[PDB]
Amino acid sequence: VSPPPPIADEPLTVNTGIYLIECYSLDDKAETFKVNAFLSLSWKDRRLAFDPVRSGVRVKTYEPEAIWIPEIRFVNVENARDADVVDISVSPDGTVQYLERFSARVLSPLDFRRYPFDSQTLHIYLIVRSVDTRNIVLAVDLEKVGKNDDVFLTGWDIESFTAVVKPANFALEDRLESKLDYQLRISRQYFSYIPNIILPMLFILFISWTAFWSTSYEANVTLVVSTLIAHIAFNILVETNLPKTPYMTYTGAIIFMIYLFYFVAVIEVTVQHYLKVESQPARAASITRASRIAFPVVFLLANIILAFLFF
Amino acid sequence: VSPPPPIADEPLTVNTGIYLIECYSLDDKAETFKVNAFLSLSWKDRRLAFDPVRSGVRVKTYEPEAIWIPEIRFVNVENARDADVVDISVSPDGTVQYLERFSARVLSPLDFRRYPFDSQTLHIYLIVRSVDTRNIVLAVDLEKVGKNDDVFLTGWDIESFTAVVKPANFALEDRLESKLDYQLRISRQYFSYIPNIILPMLFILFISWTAFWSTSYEANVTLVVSTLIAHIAFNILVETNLPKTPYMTYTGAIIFMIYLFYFVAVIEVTVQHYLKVESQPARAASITRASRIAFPVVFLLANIILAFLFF
Amino acid sequence: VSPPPPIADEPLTVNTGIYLIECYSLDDKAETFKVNAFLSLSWKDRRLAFDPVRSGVRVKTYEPEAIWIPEIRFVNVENARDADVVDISVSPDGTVQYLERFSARVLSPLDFRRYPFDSQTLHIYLIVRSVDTRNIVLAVDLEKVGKNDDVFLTGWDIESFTAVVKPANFALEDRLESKLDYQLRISRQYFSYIPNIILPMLFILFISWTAFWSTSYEANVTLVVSTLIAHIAFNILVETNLPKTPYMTYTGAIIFMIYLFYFVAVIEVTVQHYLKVESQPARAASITRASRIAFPVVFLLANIILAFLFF
Amino acid sequence: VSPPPPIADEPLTVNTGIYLIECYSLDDKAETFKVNAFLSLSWKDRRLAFDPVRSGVRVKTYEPEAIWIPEIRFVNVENARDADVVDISVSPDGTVQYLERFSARVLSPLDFRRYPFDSQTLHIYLIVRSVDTRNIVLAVDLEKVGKNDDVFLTGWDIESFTAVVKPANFALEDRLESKLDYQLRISRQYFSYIPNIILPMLFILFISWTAFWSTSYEANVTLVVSTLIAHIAFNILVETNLPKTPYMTYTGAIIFMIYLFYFVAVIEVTVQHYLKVESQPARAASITRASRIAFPVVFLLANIILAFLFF
Amino acid sequence: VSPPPPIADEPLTVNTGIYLIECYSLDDKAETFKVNAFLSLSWKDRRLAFDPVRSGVRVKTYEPEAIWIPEIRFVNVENARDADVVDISVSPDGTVQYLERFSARVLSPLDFRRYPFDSQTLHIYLIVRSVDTRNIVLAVDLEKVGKNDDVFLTGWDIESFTAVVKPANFALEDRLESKLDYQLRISRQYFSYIPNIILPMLFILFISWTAFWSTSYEANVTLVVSTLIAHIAFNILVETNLPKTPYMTYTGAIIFMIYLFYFVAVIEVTVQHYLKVESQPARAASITRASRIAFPVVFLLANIILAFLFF
Ligand SMILES: CCCCCCCCCCCC(=O)OC[C@H](COP(=O)(O)OCC[N+](C)(C)C)OC(=O)CCCCCCCCCCC
Ligand SMILES: CCCCCCCCCCCC(=O)OC[C@H](COP(=O)(O)OCC[N+](C)(C)C)OC(=O)CCCCCCCCCCC
Ligand SMILES: CCCCCCCCCCCC(=O)OC[C@H](COP(=O)(O)OCC[N+](C)(C)C)OC(=O)CCCCCCCCCCC
Ligand SMILES: CCCCCCCCCCCC(=O)OC[C@H](COP(=O)(O)OCC[N+](C)(C)C)OC(=O)CCCCCCCCCCC
Ligand SMILES: CCCCCCCCCCCC(=O)OC[C@H](COP(=O)(O)OCC[N+](C)(C)C)OC(=O)CCCCCCCCCCC
Ligand SMILES: [Cl-]
Ligand SMILES: [Cl-]
Ligand SMILES: [Cl-]
Ligand SMILES: [Cl-]
Ligand SMILES: [Cl-]
Ligand SMILES: [Cl-]
Ligand SMILES: [Cl-]
Ligand code: NA
Ligand code: NA
Ligand code: NA
Ligand code: NA
Ligand code: NA
Ligand code: NA
Repeated sequence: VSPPPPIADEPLTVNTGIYLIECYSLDDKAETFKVNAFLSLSWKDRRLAFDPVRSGVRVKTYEPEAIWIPEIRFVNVENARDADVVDISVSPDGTVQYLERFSARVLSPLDFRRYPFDSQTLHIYLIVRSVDTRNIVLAVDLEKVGKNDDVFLTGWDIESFTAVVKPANFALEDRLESKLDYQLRISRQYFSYIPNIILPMLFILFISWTAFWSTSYEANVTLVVSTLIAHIAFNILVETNLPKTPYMTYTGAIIFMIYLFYFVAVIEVTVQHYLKVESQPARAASITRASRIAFPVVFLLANIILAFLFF
Repeated sequence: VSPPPPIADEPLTVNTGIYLIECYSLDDKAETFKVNAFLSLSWKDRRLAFDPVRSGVRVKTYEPEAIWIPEIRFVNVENARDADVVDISVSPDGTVQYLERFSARVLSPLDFRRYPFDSQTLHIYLIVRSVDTRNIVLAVDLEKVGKNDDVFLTGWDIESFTAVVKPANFALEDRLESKLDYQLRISRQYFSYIPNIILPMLFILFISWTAFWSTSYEANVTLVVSTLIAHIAFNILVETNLPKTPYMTYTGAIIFMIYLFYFVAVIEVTVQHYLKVESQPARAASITRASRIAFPVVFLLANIILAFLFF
Repeated sequence: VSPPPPIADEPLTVNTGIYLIECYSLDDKAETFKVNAFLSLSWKDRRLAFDPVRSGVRVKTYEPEAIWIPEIRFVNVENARDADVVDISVSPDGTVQYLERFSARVLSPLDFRRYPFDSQTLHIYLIVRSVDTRNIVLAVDLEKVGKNDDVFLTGWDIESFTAVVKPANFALEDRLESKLDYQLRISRQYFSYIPNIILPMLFILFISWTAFWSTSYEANVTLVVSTLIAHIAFNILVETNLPKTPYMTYTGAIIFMIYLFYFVAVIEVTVQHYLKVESQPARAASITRASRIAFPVVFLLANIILAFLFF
Repeated sequence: VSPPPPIADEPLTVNTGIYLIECYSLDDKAETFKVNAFLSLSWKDRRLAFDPVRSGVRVKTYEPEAIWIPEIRFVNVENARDADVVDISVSPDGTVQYLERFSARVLSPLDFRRYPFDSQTLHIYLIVRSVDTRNIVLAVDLEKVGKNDDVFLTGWDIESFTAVVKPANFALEDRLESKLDYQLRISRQYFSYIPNIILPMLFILFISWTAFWSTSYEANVTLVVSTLIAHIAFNILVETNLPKTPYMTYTGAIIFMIYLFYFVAVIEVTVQHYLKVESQPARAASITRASRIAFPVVFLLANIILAFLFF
Repeated sequence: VSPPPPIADEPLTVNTGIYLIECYSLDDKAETFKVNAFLSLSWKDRRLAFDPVRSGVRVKTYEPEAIWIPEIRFVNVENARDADVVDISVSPDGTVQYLERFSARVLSPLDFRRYPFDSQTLHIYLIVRSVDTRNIVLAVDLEKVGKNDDVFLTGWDIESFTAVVKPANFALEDRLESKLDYQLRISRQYFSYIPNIILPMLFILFISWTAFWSTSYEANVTLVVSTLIAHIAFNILVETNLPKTPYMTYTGAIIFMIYLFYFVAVIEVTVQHYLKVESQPARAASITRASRIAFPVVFLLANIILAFLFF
């Protein structure tokens, strides 16, 4: 078949909607998420008009091969969607109602700056390319945009699923292209990061600071070096959950900063021992007593500064 | 073809059944399981009625393209099911008997609160969408619901496979949708968690408590810090088997609590050494002797409280 | 087409065979294995009989769509097999000879009780469902059962590939079902477990026992705790190669038992130090000297008991 | 169909273009990247020429099976591309305009010599094989070569996407083959390697050098051995992100060199202790004081030499 | 269609060739490699002979469904190859020239005895099964066997790609089967194993031997136990890259042997301490001084013996 012809010189308007049935597998490293959803399409084809009184039916059903259907695609998908047509309904004035159920793997960039206390705006870009015979333009039918109440994205809270109603119409390779932006707003469930990463990392750091109440060099070296190794393990664990970024993340900044605290603690432990061996313990004692206050204080202030810069 | 027309104005009833052939790959992190099963369908199509005496046959066989078949889907699947039609049988009054064998990857949420002593209710949601010409509604044929005796789900015990007989009828995108809930009740085989995670974690903790029978600071620091690192390793091992949850799991709560015991043990070991160096060993000895009882007692009471809150 | 009609009221016999071309990817955790094989089928269809003298040919060739073929399936496969038809030959009396080459992923439970010195019986279950017009029953053509000499399953020795010649005929959803059991007997190549897991695990344990020839508490704590951590690493390594079982495996039992030896060694090291500090070294020396014999002796006896219970 | 015949002796020119829609999953170990793109093709088929006045349309649309289409393939892809035809447009003189959207996994070798400060030239090779009746040759339509502004390759900066306009025409198996080279120039975002690998590795190394301000052998052995183990962990982490190369990478060279510094530091710590026990501390003190300067100086010079040899 | 009939009792010869376009993903653990290649086939079908003068064409082109094509398969593939037909050419005497491009995952056993200084012979087995009407036999057209100059197999050097010209003809299920052996000779790039595994493993071993220049038991235990743990880490790293073998590999033998050196070093360190505590240091000093020479000497001799047995 070929596209419906214009009454005059108007573009063909294709009304769209996406209804989310499942959202799963938000992969942070790949910056992808999987979706299973209804895609609804609506347009006018006057060649399909009929008389209700005469035909004795308010609606006709067609198979996809029998009529013209716009080639709708997703911009930001790995591979073309897996689609199954559910229904095609034609009303007497030639208004087509198309419904498919599809699944796809979507590429959408994530901003990790405030990880694990981050929020994201996932995008699903709908697109249509114009044909020689006619310009095709997309619109949003808001009554056919939504999500099922049970849609859960493990490790995330789903805030809203809306569409930017005005398309981005632009030229690509001498044809018009009409693009819509469907936006899925989500926020990370930071809860588990507290007992599993943040608090264990703070406990080992505070354990290293017990060295400031000890004159045993051998024990101090064991305290600071062992805890540092445990800190390295947490640093490695965290970076396996995340892609490499051309910026610092909030957690990355704290993790990095804690290395400086371990480094300065080793210097203090070394300086303390060196003075004692040199028969200057009163001086070592001044440095050690100051360290007992300076370490937790500088750690608290540095964290207030970091929280301020990031939030 | 198109749907069978009503004798009057009754909905079309599609009777369903699921017979489980295989259940495998319950993935805790993804909250998925794979299934291989029979789907049986039954409905009345009077246009297919025939005379047995005349035709000389009690049953007719058809191919799926020759007749009308309801578009049955699963709600909570990653991709549409892989289905192969096994048989279509039509009796003289036009009763169709449909049988397919399918495989699918099912999304079903898991409650990890009592992990690894948890039970789950897996769901398989069957669905059909109504057409303009007719409301289509699902029912359960209980004689065609079951599972093969050999179905094993590795790491789990299978309790029951039943269906909620009344469908959930509701409107979605201006059509009626009829949804059935097939429920697979399972309970986790907690056995291996005992020798592999729980007991080793208790042994290292009890080893750290030997420090309460030692005056050697250097040895004490080695005992408590080394065992803490081993505890971190078990914490990391456990969290790799589990998704991130917006709540505490029973194992997660014990693991987290044990960190506090390691932390207080380091404080005690530090306080003991500090007093001895200050020439107050009699006092250090009072704190150490009290710790020998306080640590195991507070550990037992805290575990009784946790078990009570979770079970 | 439809099934060949009975001369009287006999079931249709479908003769089967499986010839293994490749066996690969025995996955212990998933309890699966991949197979690539010939499936041979044979049955009588009298409607296809012809005269050899008249037709001037001993055999006719058909394409699968031209004739009736039984719907043969595998019970214990993840997804339906990937099949390609190789040949269909019809002899003058209407005997059909069918040959396909297929690949499949097979689910088959493994018994890990004697791991890594275990043997297994893998199963491939062939099945056919009877039709309304005729009962279909399976049989084994032993001349068409075997395996190629080069079939290798990495990490395993292949003993035999046989079929249980009598089918399991039973009712499932009001039709007869005919099931055959093809059995692939294999035994694990335990060799590499010796230099890679078993001996290293014994070496570190024996290294911990050097503490029974040392009065240095600090050194003893370092010896027993460090080796225990290495033992934890081997425990974790082993459990990553295995699924979770509702029973103890032989290796699992030894690994678990070794923890008790580490635990008692820490107690001995603690008791030794405590007595020396209390000015009772003669007594500490009695416990230490007894431990030098008791530890290796109790370890040898406990291993004889375990080997007896498992083998 | 078969290829359009020559007016007189000339090869058939197929004009090509690639417009990149998505670039993702640059896998360093596999030396692959995934691409989603438009492929545009243009050629003259005079057998498809038509009269606009007669046919009643100015352009004709066809399906791929209705006309002759050149067999265009990619050289360096794992499997044949997943392609969906978007449009086939024929103008009155028989000029065909072909447009498909495809996705593919591309093999392209990477040079890791300057990792993680490396740049790469990824290739997509387009190819066509000549037929008996006609030589087919490829060209670039520069107006149809480009990339969307949002194309992001996580962990990389995209510099340019251009084509080498002259094809490589050559004989393979007695036929002409026409090959085009599309080049995607990228540079690695080295940023995250600094806080995550490089600085932590320098901190632990500098911590080992505190041993040059200590006379405690026991503490020195703990300092140098513990930090060496942490260095091994970083070496292992880095090599998991990279393939095995028959040459040294810049990071690999620094990592390897640091082992020599740990080795010499152990020798120094051993020599120091040996002299002190032999009652030669004045001499040990000379070696230790020299080491305080020699270690950081030789480390700085060796790094200047390495940076010079690699950049 | 059906096979070309014999002039007189001679088998049909199918000439073959394989031209390698890409070799990738040699997976050591799975013993697989991926290939992308041309498969060329040639045979005589006299029923397709034509007169060039009469027909006015020197060559005819066909589609695969229009003529008889031999069912060529690969023996040692996971799944059937992904093939696309490029060209079918028929010359006037009825000589068919067939060309396809395919991709496949190939199973080929690897000999790890001399890992990582090993060479391998990968096999691609081509096969054809005879039909009732005709015996079919394979041959090699050497002019159509080759590889593109750019074919690279990451981590390997490609030496040669040749075919064993004489087929292996044998009976399987009462038909003749004709099998060709295409051989891809490769040698491992051992380079990176030196700086990444071999040298680090030697450095830690030599570090443990510093204990022979120390009288400090506590420091000695730290030196030998810490390095042993690092050795365990390298053993685990190496075994993750390799399948389990029923024989010792060269690297495996060195790794295993090094454990014995660590074990004897612990005995020496224990014996040294025991004698010193017993007031027999002169004797301890004799054992320690002998160990300084014995350890490196026995290590050198044992490595010469191992290299001799393996190479
Ligand atoms: C990149 C960061 C560099 C870190 C440098 C930190 C030095 C701080 C000086 C402390 C002042 C003090 O109080 O002690 C300084 C003492 C010297 O003491 P003295 O002069 O002999 O005693 C006083 C005698 N009267 C009576 C004459 C006054 O030296 C030390 O303790 C040595 C320990 C520092 C070693 C850290 C090494 C890290 C290696 C990294 C190389 C890249
Ligand atoms: C986050 C939780 C913080 C933990 C604090 C624990 C308090 C324990 C008080 C001990 C009571 C006691 O028995 O002794 C108090 C002693 C001081 O002894 P004295 O009073 O000087 O002697 C009396 C002399 N006459 C009788 C002759 C006059 O202090 C200590 O041993 C210091 C060791 C504890 C340090 C723990 C460091 C933790 C770092 C983490 C920072 C975020
Ligand atoms: C879950 C299992 C727990 C295992 C307990 C092992 C008991 C061994 C007793 C040895 C008998 C002996 O000979 O010495 C017992 C000695 C006391 O010696 P005394 O009696 O004071 O001296 C005699 C003086 N006269 C003769 C002059 C009168 O105390 C110890 O050495 C204590 C060290 C062991 C502590 C282990 C703590 C583990 C914490 C884990 C908590 C769950
Ligand atoms: C593969 C690299 C091997 C490295 C060899 C390093 C040589 C050290 C020379 C320093 C100069 C010095 O001053 O000390 C050298 C001293 C001997 O001194 P002395 O003769 O007793 O002193 C003078 C006394 N008079 C004046 C009375 C005569 O021995 C040591 O400290 C021993 C420690 C080094 C052991 C390292 C073991 C490495 C094992 C690895 C096996 C492959
Ligand atoms: C699996 C392999 C087992 C390894 C055993 C090797 C023993 C070497 C003997 C050295 C000869 C020597 O010179 O010293 C022998 C000394 C005893 O000396 P003495 O007679 O009391 O002294 C002389 C006194 N006069 C002169 C006054 C008479 O014993 C030791 O130091 C003991 C330390 C070795 C313990 C190793 C434990 C490993 C546990 C594994 C158990 C399965
Ligand atoms: Cl799409
Ligand atoms: Cl479905
Ligand atoms: Cl099947
Ligand atoms: Cl392609
Ligand atoms: Cl194949
Ligand atoms: Cl034979
Ligand atoms: Cl034959
Ligand atoms: Na259409
Ligand atoms: Na220590
Ligand atoms: Na139908
Ligand atoms: Na058929
Ligand atoms: Na075509
Ligand atoms: Na054919």
